[PDB]
Amino acid sequence: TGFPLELLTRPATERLAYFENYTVAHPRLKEVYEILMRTIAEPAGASFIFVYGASGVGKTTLRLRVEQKLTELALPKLESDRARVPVVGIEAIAPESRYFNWKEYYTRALITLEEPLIDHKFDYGVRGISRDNFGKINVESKVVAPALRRALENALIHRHPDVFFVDEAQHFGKVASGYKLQDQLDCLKSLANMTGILHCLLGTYELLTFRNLSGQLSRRSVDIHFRRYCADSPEDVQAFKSVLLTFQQHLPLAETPNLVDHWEYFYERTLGCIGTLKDWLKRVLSDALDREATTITLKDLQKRALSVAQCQKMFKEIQEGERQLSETEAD
Amino acid sequence: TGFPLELLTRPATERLAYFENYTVAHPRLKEVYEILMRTIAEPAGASFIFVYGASGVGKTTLRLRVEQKLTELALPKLESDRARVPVVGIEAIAPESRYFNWKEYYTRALITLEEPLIDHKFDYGVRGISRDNFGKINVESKVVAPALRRALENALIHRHPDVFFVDEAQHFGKVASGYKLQDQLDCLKSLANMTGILHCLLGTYELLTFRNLSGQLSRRSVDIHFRRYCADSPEDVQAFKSVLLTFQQHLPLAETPNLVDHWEYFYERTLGCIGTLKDWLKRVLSDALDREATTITLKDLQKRALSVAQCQKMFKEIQEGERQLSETEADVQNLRSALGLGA
DNA sequence: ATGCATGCATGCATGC
DNA sequence: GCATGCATGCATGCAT
Ligand SMILES: Nc1ncnc2c1ncn2[C@@H]1O[C@H](COP(=O)(O)OP(=O)(O)NP(=O)(O)O)[C@@H](O)[C@H]1O
Ligand SMILES: Nc1ncnc2c1ncn2[C@@H]1O[C@H](COP(=O)(O)OP(=O)(O)NP(=O)(O)O)[C@@H](O)[C@H]1O
Ligand SMILES: [Mg+2]
Ligand SMILES: [Mg+2]
Repeated sequence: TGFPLELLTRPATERLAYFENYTVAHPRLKEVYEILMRTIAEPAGASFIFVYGASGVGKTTLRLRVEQKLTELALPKLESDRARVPVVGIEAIAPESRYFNWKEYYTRALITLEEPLIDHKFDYGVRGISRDNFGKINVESKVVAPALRRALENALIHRHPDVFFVDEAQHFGKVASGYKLQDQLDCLKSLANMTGILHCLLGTYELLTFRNLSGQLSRRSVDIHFRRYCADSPEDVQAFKSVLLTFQQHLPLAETPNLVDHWEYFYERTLGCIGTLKDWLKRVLSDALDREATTITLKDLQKRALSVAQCQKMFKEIQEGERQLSETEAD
Repeated sequence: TGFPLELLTRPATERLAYFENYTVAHPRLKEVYEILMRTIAEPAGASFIFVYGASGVGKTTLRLRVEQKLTELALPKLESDRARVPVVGIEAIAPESRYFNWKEYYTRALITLEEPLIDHKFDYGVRGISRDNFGKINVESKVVAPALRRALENALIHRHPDVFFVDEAQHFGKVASGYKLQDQLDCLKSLANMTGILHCLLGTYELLTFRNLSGQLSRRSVDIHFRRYCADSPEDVQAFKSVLLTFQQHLPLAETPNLVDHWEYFYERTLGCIGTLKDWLKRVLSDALDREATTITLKDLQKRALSVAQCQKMFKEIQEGERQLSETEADVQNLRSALGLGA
């Protein structure tokens, strides 16, 4: 059906905002979203759900779509119990020091599950941790790590989120030493087990080595490979062409540019990633709107495209990750 | 058009000040400035803008120009959006320790986001961060780094600056171990992604070690090469001739000396970085004004030029930078062939 | 006036 | 041995 035609009478800002809000439900995304939703609907005794994808494949967008859907689902049940929390999600902070700071992570976890109805669980065993003089929670600096962890466990078991999201969980990987890496993921696992809360990890292929330090991790968790569209298969090429056609039909410009015929050039840079493709089209459309142009030329794509040096490194990284996603059976 | 002739009646300080304030809009600076402007106007999820080039090329001047232009643009809307700070800029501190110190960086970042009017941002952090009844937002020493970072992010998301400027970005390369370099920029990437604030990083080619730290970071970054003029192409030589003619016209003196004739020497001891040429000309003009001479001689230019060893070292660094920064259609075809059929 | 909350002063393990 | 950060120790202030 394309974009609404009346947007052409609107200023450039409105049209640009429209494009950003508009979403493409591509089939790989639908598959991954459905799988993740179904796995959320039934833990099956697995403490972790790992969603690893090539950068730009839609990971964070997927995570967001999941929170919206679960909030829509949980609002009717939230009617009854105000205290219960639907979903908690936060990005893992990359540490500036040698290793991951779990203390700051616990503080930000407590901040994330902050509830306006604080009167339900105003005391987690706190040394002045609860909010005061401001809406935001004021965690006491001198509180030791185990006490903060206990308070976080109490808050989790009180609110009981359906699933706990860690955005860009590749950061957990940073650690001071090769042998000390074994402890982080297992500590997170212990926290998940005691709380009983389903934890989900989203990140790049960097966590793949962090993923399978032993077979126990594979046994106790579920893998969701957010695969990109691969030019090797004509199926993925056709899907990519369909996505390009949808973007051509939905970008707010007077004349729809023929993006489809330049699919090879788009793949060259995007590498089958829809998010990178969407970002590139947003760049080009913003350029055109600021020029008040009428159509998109290949020069427009070239001007805001990623440098071929960037694409080379990106392709090497994703190809290495995909090859790593080939562990064989012990049979 | 030349300098205002009335300046000749003014003292030497005014004559020098006019030339110091004088600016040249040479084409490559305009191209880079336009690209940076357009990228800032649309972050498009990109987390980093890497602007790098040789020493003396115009990068800091660009940082000041974009700051002023964005402030001017946002002022009419700043008349309604009081809490906003359009552009904030800070210079990375070269650390005395073997590794960069993030604590001082965060403290100076908060200091950079300062408004004598406390009303716009009444609360900045947990404790030990509020101002001491003065405009300066002094930070208590015992405040640990993670809480400091949290306060910085809470201040940033409230002020919501369009772009965060980190000048002289090469100091981020100071680290104790090799692959810890990934983690050094990963921290800033996490800050940018959490705060939703686009970071522009400016520095020399020493920062090229950051260029492909990771595929994620490669996607998140945009490269803007501040090209210095290369004598191998007659186009750059023509542009350099135009710049030299403009400087010859605009320097205040009794007569305009023929700087154009000595373009070979100027390129020899400037490597085509117009900032160094401007600075050298300012030095020579200052010498002339101190002598109150009517004209610039080649001897004056020689008296305060750069040493041949310095020029050789600069060229040796620039050659490595450009070699790292080169791309050919053969590389594109090689990439395409790996992907599938290549055209 | 007596226990408790907090802020500053040692202190130590780390880090080198 | 200096430099660094967290932790606690001591001490004072508070307030009921
Ligand atoms: N299928 C999609 N439909 C609509 N918007 C999308 C889609 N995929 C990506 N986007 C847009 O792209 C951005 C999020 O892309 P995202 O999935 O986070 O890429 P990403 O690689 O996961 N981010 P990161 O991994 O940290 O570099 C948002 O602006 C989304 O609107
Ligand atoms: N385009 C320009 N127009 C006018 N003056 C310029 C220009 N570029 C540089 N300059 C002059 O060069 C000096 C600043 O150059 P600058 O951009 O700071 O070089 P720089 O390499 O960034 N300094 P640094 O990086 O610390 O070595 C000032 O004296 C400016 O007047
Ligand atoms: Mg993402
Ligand atoms: Mg400079």
